[PDB]
Amino acid sequence: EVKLILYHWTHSFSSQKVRLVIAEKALKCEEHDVSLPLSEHNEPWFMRLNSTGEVPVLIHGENIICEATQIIDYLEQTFLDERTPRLMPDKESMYYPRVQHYRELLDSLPMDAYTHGCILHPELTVDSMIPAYATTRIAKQKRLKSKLLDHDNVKYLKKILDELEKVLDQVETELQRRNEETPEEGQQPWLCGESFTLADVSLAVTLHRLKFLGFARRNWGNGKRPNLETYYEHVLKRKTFNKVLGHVNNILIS
Amino acid sequence: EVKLILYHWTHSFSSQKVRLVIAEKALKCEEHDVSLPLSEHNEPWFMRLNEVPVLIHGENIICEATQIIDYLEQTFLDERTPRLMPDKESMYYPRVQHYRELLDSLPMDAYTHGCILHPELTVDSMIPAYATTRIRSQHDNVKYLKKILDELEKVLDQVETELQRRNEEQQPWLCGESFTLADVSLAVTLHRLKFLGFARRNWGNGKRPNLETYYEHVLKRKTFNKVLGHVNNILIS
Repeated sequence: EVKLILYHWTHSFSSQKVRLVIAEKALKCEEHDVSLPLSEHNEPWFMRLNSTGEVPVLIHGENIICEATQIIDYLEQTFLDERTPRLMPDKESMYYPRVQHYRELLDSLPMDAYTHGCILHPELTVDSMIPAYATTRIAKQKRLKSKLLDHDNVKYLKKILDELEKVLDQVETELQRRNEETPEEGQQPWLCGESFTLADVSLAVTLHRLKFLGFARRNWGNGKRPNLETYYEHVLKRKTFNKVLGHVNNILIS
Repeated sequence: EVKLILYHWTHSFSSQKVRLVIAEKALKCEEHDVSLPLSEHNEPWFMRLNEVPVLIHGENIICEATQIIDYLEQTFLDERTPRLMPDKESMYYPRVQHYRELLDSLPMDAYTHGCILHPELTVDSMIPAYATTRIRSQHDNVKYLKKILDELEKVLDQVETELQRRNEEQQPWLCGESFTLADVSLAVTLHRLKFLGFARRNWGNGKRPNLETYYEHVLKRKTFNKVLGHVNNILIS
């Protein structure tokens, strides 16, 4: 009866998680991309990534919910019709702690800082999908001030990239357990078991954004984290992921 | 042609502050009250007071009252548009910001629950008595409420003296001659206190007479009356 209304920036990381959850739950939503093809400074979305989409908002009848995690929690709790896929196991399920654990672990990642780091310090990326010209966009004194900021911001970026690796280690091990427990003839499982969950939305969208930023090759591929690599390949083939997010890394598409 | 869009609950304290700023700044806004006259439990708005408005303006999405209001002040700088804050370097800025922050720190949520839970502490509450009997069958139903009311007295103490300076020095407002964001915070605060039955305990009959005079001036202001004239009326959904 009451309409679902979503205001969002299509390319923002948060909007991607929200819109994928909506698609995975088969919900009808009136979605408003408020982002402009070209800004006041005639920039396209991939030159404005630090400007950032930030905060989507859902309106559902009399409820107003801002921010990705809060919106996703509202959706999972509100749409309980039996036709509606659930992205979370029942709170009494023996699988619930595992799913909740990886959901919070992935949602704790500082994605905004990775993106800012990508643009400010592209020498730490490999095959970033953002053009190099987005990066380009008393004298000893201020010189020294900015030298120090640069030193400080690189130590921060390096610290959180190491933390990302430790998180992706736990994920790789978890996916090894799924690999071990699944026959090569069976349908491939997701992160926490056979059903696609909220932890999968977070992991999937995180990996796709790491790819975009150029922090994929340091973290999987070429023999590194092969289960994670296979997972990402599985993600890209998922019909829902492709329908919702198939073009979001494509800078040719406004 | 950027549209200004507001989703809000009319009777929500935070929405009232936002909508009054919009009118004081003469901004055109597409306002959507999402509240329903009756809940699933057939409660009316005055039973559901325990919200988060959101502005959409072109590409910007702003949640919560204070952020929406700061966004409005920073963005609509056309010279025709009244300003509600003086200037970040002006010497009047720190005074306004201080009272804005002081008022905005009040736990309105606690007072409204307390009004309903412990109506013996109210005088002429506008909430029907049967709300007590329903809420009291089933956040903090404790005597601590009197301490939050005493703390309120101290904030209203501070306001009364600030008003005392203004008249000694057209009627002034709290912080000088022009209507500011601190007046917004104060006017909506007083009006809600009136609604809850905590006006007579805090002003009137010789108590805090500058505050009484201030509240009466607020009620006559065209913008306030046009936007908030009915919000204390339980006959109106």
